[PDB]
Amino acid sequence: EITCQENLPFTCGNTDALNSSSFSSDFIFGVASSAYQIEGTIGRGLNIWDGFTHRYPNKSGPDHGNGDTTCDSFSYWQKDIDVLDELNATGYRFSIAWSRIIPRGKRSRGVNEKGIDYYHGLISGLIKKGITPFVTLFHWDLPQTLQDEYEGFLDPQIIDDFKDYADLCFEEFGDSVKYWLTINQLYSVPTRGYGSALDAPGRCSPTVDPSCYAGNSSTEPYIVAHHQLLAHAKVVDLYRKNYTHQGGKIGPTMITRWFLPYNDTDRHSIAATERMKEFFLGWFMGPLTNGTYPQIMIDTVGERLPSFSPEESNLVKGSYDFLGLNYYFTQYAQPSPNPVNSTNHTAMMDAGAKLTYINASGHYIGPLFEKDKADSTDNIYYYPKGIYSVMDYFKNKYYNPLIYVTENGISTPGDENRNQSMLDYTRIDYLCSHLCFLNKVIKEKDVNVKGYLAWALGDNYEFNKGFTVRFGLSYIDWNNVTDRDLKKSGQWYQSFISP
Amino acid sequence: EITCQENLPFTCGNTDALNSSSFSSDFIFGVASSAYQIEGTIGRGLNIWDGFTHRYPNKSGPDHGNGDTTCDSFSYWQKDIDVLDELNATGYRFSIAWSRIIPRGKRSRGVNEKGIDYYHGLISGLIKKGITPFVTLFHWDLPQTLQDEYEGFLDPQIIDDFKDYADLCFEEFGDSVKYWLTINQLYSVPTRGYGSALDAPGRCSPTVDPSCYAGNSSTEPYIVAHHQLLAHAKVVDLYRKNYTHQGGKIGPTMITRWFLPYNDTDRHSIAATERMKEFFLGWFMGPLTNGTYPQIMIDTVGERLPSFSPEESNLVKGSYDFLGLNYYFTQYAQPSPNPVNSTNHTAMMDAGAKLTYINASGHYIGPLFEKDKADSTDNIYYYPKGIYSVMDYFKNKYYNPLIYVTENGISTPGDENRNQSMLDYTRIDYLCSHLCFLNKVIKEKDVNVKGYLAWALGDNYEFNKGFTVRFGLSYIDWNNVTDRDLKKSGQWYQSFISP
Ligand SMILES: *[C@@H]1O[C@H](CO)[C@@H](O[C@@H]2O[C@H](CO)[C@@H](O[C@@H]3O[C@H](CO)[C@@H](O)[C@H](O[C@H]4O[C@H](CO)[C@@H](O)[C@H](O)[C@@H]4O)[C@@H]3O[C@@H]3OC[C@@H](O)[C@H](O)[C@H]3O)[C@H](O)[C@H]2NC(C)=O)[C@H](O[C@@H]2O[C@@H](C)[C@@H](O)[C@@H](O)[C@@H]2O)[C@H]1NC(C)=O
Ligand SMILES: *[C@@H]1O[C@H](CO)[C@@H](O[C@@H]2O[C@H](CO)[C@@H](O[C@@H]3O[C@H](CO)[C@@H](O)[C@H](O[C@H]4O[C@H](CO)[C@@H](O)[C@H](O)[C@@H]4O)[C@@H]3O[C@@H]3OC[C@@H](O)[C@H](O)[C@H]3O)[C@H](O)[C@H]2NC(C)=O)[C@H](O[C@@H]2O[C@@H](C)[C@@H](O)[C@@H](O)[C@@H]2O)[C@H]1NC(C)=O
Ligand SMILES: *[C@@H]1O[C@H](CO)[C@@H](O[C@@H]2O[C@H](CO)[C@@H](O[C@@H]3O[C@H](CO)[C@@H](O)[C@H](O)[C@@H]3O[C@@H]3OC[C@@H](O)[C@H](O)[C@H]3O)[C@H](O)[C@H]2NC(C)=O)[C@H](O[C@@H]2O[C@@H](C)[C@@H](O)[C@@H](O)[C@@H]2O)[C@H]1NC(C)=O
Ligand SMILES: *[C@@H]1O[C@H](CO)[C@@H](O[C@@H]2O[C@H](CO)[C@@H](O[C@@H]3O[C@H](CO)[C@@H](O)[C@H](O)[C@@H]3O[C@@H]3OC[C@@H](O)[C@H](O)[C@H]3O)[C@H](O)[C@H]2NC(C)=O)[C@H](O[C@@H]2O[C@@H](C)[C@@H](O)[C@@H](O)[C@@H]2O)[C@H]1NC(C)=O
Ligand SMILES: *[C@@H]1O[C@H](CO)[C@@H](O[C@@H]2O[C@H](CO)[C@H](O)[C@H](O)[C@H]2NC(C)=O)[C@H](O)[C@H]1NC(C)=O
Ligand SMILES: *[C@@H]1O[C@H](CO)[C@@H](O[C@@H]2O[C@H](CO)[C@H](O)[C@H](O)[C@H]2NC(C)=O)[C@H](O)[C@H]1NC(C)=O
Ligand SMILES: *[C@@H]1O[C@H](CO)[C@@H](O)[C@H](O)[C@H]1NC(C)=O
Ligand SMILES: *[C@@H]1O[C@H](CO)[C@@H](O)[C@H](O)[C@H]1NC(C)=O
Ligand SMILES: *[C@@H]1O[C@H](CO)[C@@H](O)[C@H](O)[C@H]1NC(C)=O
Ligand SMILES: *[C@@H]1O[C@H](CO)[C@@H](O)[C@H](O)[C@H]1NC(C)=O
Ligand SMILES: *[C@@H]1O[C@H](CO)[C@@H](O)[C@H](O)[C@H]1NC(C)=O
Ligand SMILES: *[C@@H]1O[C@H](CO)[C@@H](O)[C@H](O)[C@H]1NC(C)=O
Ligand SMILES: *[C@@H]1O[C@H](CO)[C@@H](O)[C@H](O)[C@H]1NC(C)=O
Ligand SMILES: *[C@@H]1O[C@H](CO)[C@@H](O)[C@H](O)[C@H]1NC(C)=O
Ligand SMILES: *[C@@H]1O[C@H](CO)[C@@H](O)[C@H](O)[C@H]1NC(C)=O
Ligand SMILES: *[C@@H]1O[C@H](CO)[C@@H](O)[C@H](O)[C@H]1NC(C)=O
Ligand SMILES: *[C@@H]1O[C@H](CO)[C@@H](O)[C@H](O)[C@H]1NC(C)=O
Ligand SMILES: *[C@@H]1O[C@H](CO)[C@@H](O)[C@H](O)[C@H]1NC(C)=O
Ligand SMILES: O=C1O[C@H](CO)[C@@H](O)[C@H](O)[C@H]1O
Ligand SMILES: O=C1O[C@H](CO)[C@@H](O)[C@H](O)[C@H]1O
Ligand SMILES: [Zn+2]
Repeated sequence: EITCQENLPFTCGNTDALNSSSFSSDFIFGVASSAYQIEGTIGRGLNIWDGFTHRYPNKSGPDHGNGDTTCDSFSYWQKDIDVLDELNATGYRFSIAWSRIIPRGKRSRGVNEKGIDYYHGLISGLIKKGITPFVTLFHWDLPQTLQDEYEGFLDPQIIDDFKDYADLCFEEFGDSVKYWLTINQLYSVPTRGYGSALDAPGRCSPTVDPSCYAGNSSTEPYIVAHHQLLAHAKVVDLYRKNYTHQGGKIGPTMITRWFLPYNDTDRHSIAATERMKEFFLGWFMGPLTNGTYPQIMIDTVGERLPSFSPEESNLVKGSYDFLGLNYYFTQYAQPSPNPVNSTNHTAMMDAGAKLTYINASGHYIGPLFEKDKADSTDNIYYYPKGIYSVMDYFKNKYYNPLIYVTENGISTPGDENRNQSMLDYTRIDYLCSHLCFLNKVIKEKDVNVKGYLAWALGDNYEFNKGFTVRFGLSYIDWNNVTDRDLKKSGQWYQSFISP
Repeated sequence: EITCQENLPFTCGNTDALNSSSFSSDFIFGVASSAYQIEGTIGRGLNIWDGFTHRYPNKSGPDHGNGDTTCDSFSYWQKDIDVLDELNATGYRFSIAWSRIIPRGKRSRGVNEKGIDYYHGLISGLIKKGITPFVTLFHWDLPQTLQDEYEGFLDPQIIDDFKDYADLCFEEFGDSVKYWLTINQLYSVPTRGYGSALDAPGRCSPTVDPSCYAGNSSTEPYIVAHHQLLAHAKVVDLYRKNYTHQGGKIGPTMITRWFLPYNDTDRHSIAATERMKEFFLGWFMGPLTNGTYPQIMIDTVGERLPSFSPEESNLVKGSYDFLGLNYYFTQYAQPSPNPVNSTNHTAMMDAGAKLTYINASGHYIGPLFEKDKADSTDNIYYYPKGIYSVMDYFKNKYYNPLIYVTENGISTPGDENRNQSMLDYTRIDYLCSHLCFLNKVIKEKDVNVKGYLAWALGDNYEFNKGFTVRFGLSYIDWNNVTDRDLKKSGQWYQSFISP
C-alpha cells in the first residue's frame, strides 16, 4: 500500500523510498521545453508571440522580457542534449517553431531548409543518446503572417495551413519521431489569447481590456476552440491515413486541473465544481471522445457555441492515440453569476464559477505554488493529490486513454541569486510529491500512464512572466546563457531516474 | 562671391560668417528621423526590419542592436518636439510606421485608431510650435505580413496595398501635413534589400550570401525598383487627383551621391563615372522625368530590365511636385567588369564601375566620414563640394526641380563616452561645410532648394550598425532614453538658425 503526502514537509526526495524503479520498466522519464521559450528568433520568421510581446511589452512579463534570445537553444541545442544525457532521461518533449520551417506560414510559399536541418540535427542527437522525442507541432507560436491574413485560429483557413505544416513535419521528421503532439494546452489560446488577452494574440472585448486591438471575449474563445479541435483532428486524420507506415502515435495536449467544492456540503458549490470539470476539461474532451460539446455548455452558451457537422463530428471523435496531459494545480469552485449581457462578459464566466485556493472554512489547498507580489490574495497553491484525481477521472470518464504527463513543474523567483536558485528544494518537493501520487494512481486505479516529462529542462522565457520566474531543473545565467547547470532538483531527478 | 572650404580645417562653424540669414527668408531648417529607428515596437505590428534584425542578428549591427525600444519616441515624442523647439527649427522630417496604423498591412483588414492618434498628437504638437512636418510614408518598414504574403515590393500586389495605406494617411493627416515623401531613398531597398542582402528583407543569390532565405541579386533589384516606381506613381496620382484640396506637395526621396573619375585623364574612368550617374541616379530619375529608364541601362541590363507600358510610363513621368534629396558623400569611379553569367552576379555590377574614396594618384577625396575598424581600406570619406555638384546636376539634367535636402549628416563612434560624444566638432564641420556649398549652389546656379533637414534629430538605431554609431544632433543615453540633450552640433545649429 502506497502512502503519499499532501502537506509540508515532504519526504519523497529520498530516492531510497521513491525512484524510477517504483514505476514499470518501460516508463519514460524526461523534461520538456517549447520553441518560443528556448530558441531565439535567429534563423526563423516572426510569430504572434514575437508580435504580442513587442506590441504589448507590459504583457510579455513585468521585466518586459521576451524570446528574442532567451537561452539560445538555436546555438546551444547540443547543451540541451547534454543535460538530458546527464539526467539519463529517456524522453524529451520539445516543440517545432512553425516560423522556423515555414517562415511565410503557408507551405506553398516555401520551406526553410536550414530550419529543417536544425530539427534534424536535434532529433538525431537525441536518438543517439537514447532519448525518445515527444514533439509538439504547435506550442502557440503561430506565424505572424497567418494572424494578420485571417486572424489565425479565429478563421477556418487555419485548418488547411496547419494541415500542410504538419504534413511537412511528418514527411521530414516522422521516420525518427514516433510521438507527436498537435496543439499545446487546448484551453489556453481560446481563453487567454481571445478572452482575457493575457496571451498572444491579445484579442478581447473593448471593456475587458482597452489595449486589445480587436476582439470579443464572449464569442471568440468558442470560435477559436472550435477551430483548434477541427485543425487538430484534420492533422490526426492526415497522420493516421498517410503516415501509418512510420509506426508512431499522435495526440492533443490538454491543460488539466482538478476541482473541489469551495464548500463541500453546499449543493451550489458542488454544482459549480462539476460545471468546472465540464467547461474546463469537457470543452475539449467531449468533442475528442464523443464528437460533441458537453450538454451544460450547449445549454449555457447557446448560440455562441458552434456546432460540428456530422462529418466534423466524426473527424474529431476519437482523434487521438494518446493524450498529453499537463498538470500543475487544483482549484476550489463556488458559484458565480454569468452576466451574458454585460459588455465585459467573457467565455470564462459561462461556467458560473469562481475559483480559489482557499475553501469556505479557510483551508489553503496545499503548499505555495506561485507568490503574487502585487496581490498576495492571488497567490497560487498546489495539491499533489490532484494528479491522482485527474488521472483517475480521465480513465473513468474518458474511456481509459493512454496518457503521457507532458508537463508538471514549479517556478522559483527570478529575484533569487544564483546560489539560492540552485538550492531549489521547493522544486524537489513539488516534483516528488506529484510523482508519488502518479505512481499511486497507476497502481491503485490502473490508469494507462506511460511517461512523465517535467517542466522545464532549463530556465527559459516564461509566457507572461518574462525572466522574473525560473522553472528549469537546470540553471541558466542570463548574462551568459551557454551553460545549463543542474540545480539540486536536476541532481535529485538524476538520482530518481538512476537510483 | 562665396568661398567654401573642401578640406580640414573648416571655419564655417562661426555663425558670424554662415547662418540662416545667409539663405532666403522662407528657407526651412530642421532635422529628420524615421519610425523604425526611433519609436519602438510598442503599439505597432511587426515589419520587415523587425523580421530581418531578429532573423539575421549579425546583420542588424555589430552589437546585434535593433529598433525594439530604441529612443522610445512612442513614449517621448514630446521630448522630440522639445528638441525642435529648442533649435527654433522650422521643419521636421519623420516617417509614419505603416505597421503602426495598419498592422495587418492591407487597409481592409482594419486600422489601429490608437496608432492614428499617436501621429495626430505629434503633428498637432509640431504645428503648435511652428514646425512644418515633412512626412515620409514609407521609410523601409514594410509590414511583415506583406513580405510573407507576396514578398512585398517583389510583387505588383504592393502597388494597391501601398496606395490604400497612403490614402489613409492623406485622409487622416493631410489637413495638417503639406509635404509628403513617398519612399525613402529609392536606390536602397532594391540594391541592399534584394542585391547584397545587407538590408531587409535580406534576399540575394545563393552564392552572394548563403544566409539569404531566397532571391536573385541579378534580377530582383530591377523588379523591386520597378514596383517602387509604380507604387510611388500611383500614390502621387492618388494625392494629386483626390487630395488637391489639401494644398500640399508630394515627392519621392532619392539617395544622391556625386561621382568623379578615379583618373580624370583616362577615358575609361570618365566613362565609368558617367555610367554611375545613370545607374545610380538615372535608374529612378529617368523614369521620373521621362517615363523610361536610361538608355545605357536598357542596353546593358537587357531582358532583366522591366518595361513600362504606355499607361505606366505616363503615370510615372512627372510624378513629383518636388524631390527630397538625401546627400552624404561622393565616390571616384573606375572601370570594372560585369560578369553577367557568374552565379554571384549582382545588379550593382551592371554599371561596370568600381567605387573608391581615393583616386589614381593617391588623393583621398576629403575628410573622414566613417571609419571601418574591420578594414581601414574601406573607410568612407566625404566631399563638401559634392552637394553643389549634385544640386547643379539635378537642375541641369532633370528639369529644374523644386528640392528639399531631406537628409545630410555624419556619424561618430558609439565607443566614445558621453563627454566625447557631446563634443562632436566633427559633426559641426560636416554640417557647416555642406551648408556653405548649398548656399553657394543656390546663389551661383539658382537651384530651387527650399529647405534642409539634417540627419538626425537624436541618436537612434542606425540601419546595419545598431547603436555602434551615433548620428544625432542631440545625445541619448541608452541606459535611460528619456532625455535628448543638444550636443555641441545641436548648440551650433541653434545659433546658425537664430544667429
Ligand atoms: C454524445 O453524442 C450524442 C450525439 O451523437 C449525444 O446525443 C444527442 O444529444 C442531443 C442533445 O445534445 C440529442 O439531441 C436532441 O434531440 C432532440 C430529439 O430529436 C432535440 O430537440 C434536441 O434539440 C433541442 O435542444 C438542443 C440543445 O441540446 C438545441 O441546440 C436545439 O435547438 C433544440 O432546442 C436535440 O436535438 C439536436 O438539436 C440541435 C441540432 O443541431 C442537433 O443535430 C439535434 O440533434 C440527440 O438526440 C442525441 N442523439 C442521440 C443519437 O442520442 C450525447 O448526448 C448525451 O446523451 C443524450 C441522450 C442526451 O442525454 C444528452 O443530453 C447527453 O449529452 C453525447 N454524449 C455526451 C456524453 O455528451
Ligand atoms: C525619353 O522617352 C522617349 C520615349 O518616349 C525615348 O525615345 C525612345 O527611345 C527609344 C530607344 O530607347 C526609341 O526606340 C527605338 O525605336 C526604334 C525605332 O522604331 C527601335 O528598334 C528600338 O528598339 C530596339 O532597341 C531597344 C533598346 O533601345 C530594344 O529593347 C528593342 O528590342 C529593339 O532592339 C527602340 O524601339 C523600342 O524597342 C523596344 C520597345 O519595347 C519600345 O516600345 C520601342 O519603342 C524610340 O523611338 C524613342 N521614341 C521616340 C518617340 O523618340 C527617349 O530616348 C532618348 O531619345 C531617343 C531619340 C534615343 O536617342 C534614346 O537612346 C535616348 O534615351 C528618352 N529620353 C531619355 C533621355 O531617356
Ligand atoms: C457550508 O455551506 C453550508 C450549506 O449552505 C453552510 O451551512 C448553512 O449556513 C447558513 C448560513 O450561511 C445557514 O442558514 C442560516 O441559519 C441561521 C440559523 O437558523 C439563520 O438565522 C440564518 O439567517 C440562515 O438561514 C438562511 O437564511 C437564508 C434563507 O434563504 C435560507 O433558507 C436560510 O437557511 C444554514 O442553516 C446552514 N445549513 C446547514 C445545513 O447547516 C455552512 O455554513 C457554516 O455552517 C453553518 C452551520 C453556519 O454556522 C454558518 O455560519 C457557517 O458559515 C457553510 N460552511 C462555511 C464554512 O461557510
Ligand atoms: C591616368 O590614366 C592615364 C591614361 O591611361 C595614365 O597614362 C598612361 O599610362 C600608361 C601606363 O599605365 C602609359 O602607357 C605605358 O607607356 C609606357 C611608355 O611608352 C610603355 O612602356 C607602357 O608599357 C605603357 O604603354 C601601354 O601599354 C599597353 C598598351 O595596350 C597601350 O597602348 C600602351 O599605351 C600611357 O602612355 C599613359 N598615357 C598618357 C596619355 O600619358 C596615367 O598614368 C600615369 O601617368 C603616365 C604618364 C605613366 O607615368 C603612368 O606610370 C602613371 O601611372 C594614369 N594616372 C595614374 C596616376 O594612374
Ligand atoms: C459579442 O458578439 C455577440 C454576438 O455577435 C454580441 O452579442 C449580441 O449582441 C448583438 C447586438 O446586441 C445582438 O443583438 C445579440 O442579441 C447578441 N447575440 C448573442 C448570441 O448574444 C455581443 O454584443 C458582442 N460583444 C462585444 C463586446 O462586441
Ligand atoms: C537569375 O534569374 C536569371 C533569369 O531568370 C537567371 O539567368 C538566366 O539563367 C537561366 C538559366 O540559365 C537562363 O538560361 C537565362 O539565359 C538567363 N536569363 C537571363 C535574362 O540572364 C539566373 O541564372 C538566376 N540567378 C540565380 C543565381 O538564380
Ligand atoms: C527504489 O524505491 C523502491 C520503493 O519504491 C525501493 O524499494 C528500492 O530499494 C529503491 N531503489 C534504490 C536503488 O534505492
Ligand atoms: C500597459 O500597456 C497598455 C498599452 O499596451 C496600456 O493600456 C496600460 O496603461 C499599461 N498598463 C499599466 C499598468 O501601466
Ligand atoms: C494523403 O496524401 C495524398 C497524396 O499527397 C493526398 O492525395 C491525400 O489528400 C492526403 N490526405 C489525407 C489527410 O488523407
Ligand atoms: C465588469 O467586470 C469586472 C471584472 O469582470 C467587475 O469588477 C465589474 O463589476 C464589472 N462591471 C459591470 C458594469 O458589470
Ligand atoms: C560564458 O560561459 C561559457 C560556458 O561557461 C564560458 O566558457 C565562456 O567563457 C563565458 N563567456 C564569458 C564572456 O564570460
Ligand atoms: C542509465 O539508465 C539505465 C537504465 O536504468 C541504467 O542501466 C544505466 O546504468 C544508467 N546510467 C547511468 C550512468 O546512470
Ligand atoms: C550672418 O551671416 C552673414 C553672412 O552670410 C553675416 O553678414 C551676418 O552678419 C551674420 N548674422 C549674424 C547675426 O551674425
Ligand atoms: C552571421 O549569421 C549568418 C546566419 O544568419 C551566418 O551565415 C554567418 O556565419 C554569420 N557570420 C559570421 C561572420 O559569423
Ligand atoms: C479617388 O477616390 C474616389 C472615391 O473614393 C475613387 O472612386 C477613385 O478611384 C480614387 N482614385 C484615384 C487614384 O484617383
Ligand atoms: C565572386 O564575387 C566575389 C565578390 O563579388 C569575388 O571576390 C569572386 O572573385 C567572384 N568569383 C567568381 C567565381 O567569379
Ligand atoms: C532618467 O532620465 C530622466 C530624465 O533625465 C530622469 O528624470 C529619471 O530620473 C532617470 N531615471 C533613472 C532611473 O535614472
Ligand atoms: C526664432 O526664429 C525667429 C525667426 O528668425 C526669430 O525672429 C526669433 O527670435 C527666434 N527665437 C529664438 C528664441 O531664437
Ligand atoms: O503549461 C505550460 O506551463 C509552463 C509553466 O507555466 C509554460 O511555460 C509552458 O509553455 C505551458 O505549456
Ligand atoms: O539615408 C539614410 O541615412 C541615414 C544615415 O545612414 C539613415 O539612418 C537613414 O535611415 C537613411 O534614410
Ligand atoms: Zn525583439
